[PDB]
Amino acid sequence: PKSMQCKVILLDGSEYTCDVEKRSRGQVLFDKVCEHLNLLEKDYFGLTYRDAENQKNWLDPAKEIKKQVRSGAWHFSFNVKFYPPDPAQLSEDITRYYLCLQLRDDIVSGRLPCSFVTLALLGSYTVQSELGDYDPDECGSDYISEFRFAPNHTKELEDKVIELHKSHRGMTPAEAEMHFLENAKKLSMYGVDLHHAKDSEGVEIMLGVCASGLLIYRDRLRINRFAWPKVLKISYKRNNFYIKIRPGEFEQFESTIGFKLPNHRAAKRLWKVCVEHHTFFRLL
Ligand SMILES: C(#Cc1ccccc1)CN1CCCCC1
Repeated sequence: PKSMQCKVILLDGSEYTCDVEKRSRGQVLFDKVCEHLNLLEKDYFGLTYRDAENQKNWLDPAKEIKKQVRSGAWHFSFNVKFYPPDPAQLSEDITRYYLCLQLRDDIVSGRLPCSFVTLALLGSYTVQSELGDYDPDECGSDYISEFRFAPNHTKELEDKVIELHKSHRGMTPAEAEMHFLENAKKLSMYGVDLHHAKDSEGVEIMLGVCASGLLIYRDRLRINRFAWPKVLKISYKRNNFYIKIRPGEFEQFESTIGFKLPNHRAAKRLWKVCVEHHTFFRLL
């Protein structure tokens, strides 16, 4: 039996290495990573790889790894796939812990925009979880944390983290992680997967996919939101992605909103993440 070496970037930035038989389905590797992580609530998570076009793709657990990575390296990342709208309802603290690590990266990367005060509050809960109670000894007026808190660090933000960290004395890691998630879950881009597209008139928009439904970001004004109940069906053809929307009750016919994606692959990728998120919605 011939086995391929797999390298997986974990949410703490460490690398897990294992082998799978070369015709292995994605689930085989995913099970090995989750066992390494002591993770039972596996449904929220997945592995990504980078394609020949360098786009992040989800590794489909039901398909051969080799028919997805194709010409590319067997290099993957471990990631949150379905962000729980209410993380307090997860059964295990360790689930919440990996969700916090993912969200920290969402924040530092700028995928999850955040006010100054929310960056400092989230950062203060991370410090409480990682270092425990505030200690003046490892913190003068000139202190800068090793922790990455934001896409752009300022001394003002470092000071605000320390100020809020002082208020969390006696908080356990599980408690701090739960506070982190109660704040993060409210942010308007929490759990939103963004895709570049053009509307039917050729104007550049972003489509967001999340637990609640689909968002069309025309700009900061003119955000269109379709709760999953309103979304009839979703399809792709060539470079095109089509959303059918239920009529208002007493209306005869659904509406169709069409979008142009960069290429056929970007259209199929959006379709798949939409179908996967809708099935998530129906199981809540
Ligand atoms: C959204 C949405 C949405 C809301 C209504 C219809 C379609 C999409 C994103 N938001 C993140 C914070 C928690 C609530 C869900």
